[PDB]
Amino acid sequence: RGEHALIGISAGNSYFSQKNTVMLLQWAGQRFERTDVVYVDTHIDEMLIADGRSAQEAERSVKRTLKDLRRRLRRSLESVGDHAERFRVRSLSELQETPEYRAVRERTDRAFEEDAEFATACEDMVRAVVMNRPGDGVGISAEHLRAGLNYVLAEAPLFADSPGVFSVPSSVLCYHIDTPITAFLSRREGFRAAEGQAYVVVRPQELADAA
Repeated sequence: RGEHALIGISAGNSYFSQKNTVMLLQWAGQRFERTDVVYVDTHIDEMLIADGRSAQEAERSVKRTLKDLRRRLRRSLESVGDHAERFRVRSLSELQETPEYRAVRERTDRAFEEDAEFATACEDMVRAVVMNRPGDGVGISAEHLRAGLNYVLAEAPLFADSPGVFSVPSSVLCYHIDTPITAFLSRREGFRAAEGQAYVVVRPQELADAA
């Protein structure tokens, strides 16, 4: 009955096992006319470099991480299967090529420079991304924050304006608790995401509860 859902899958987010992916896909497949699945493949290497890996190590790591993500996502779509084409699944890097994304990104970039609330909110999200990053790093530096900012600004068109990114009248961003987007969503209040933009918390036991 709903118009559009977005399921964003970060290489970090350990919620996205095959089991959890399948249930979420099924849940969305039942509730939404269209669903985009976007896996975030961009800017990860910069964070590994912040942590102190060489460029070559970081590109090797990212490649591997993304291979694992894609294989698992392919397995998840198989497990739903006989209408997997019901989902449009793209990398963020592919999405970034589209005019739809670019037009929105113009707007979010500008908002970040020009709107104090939005910038603080993004920055809070940056800290959540950093503080929750893969691997054995503990300390933050200016380089982590820069990496995180690049990462978060790339995502921002999707969390600010999915209607415009995906060309739909309304879009529900599905998120899990304790993820970096929840740091953006909690930041102090009169700013508004695009009309039609919504954010729906998905709790695995409520999924299983409904299915």
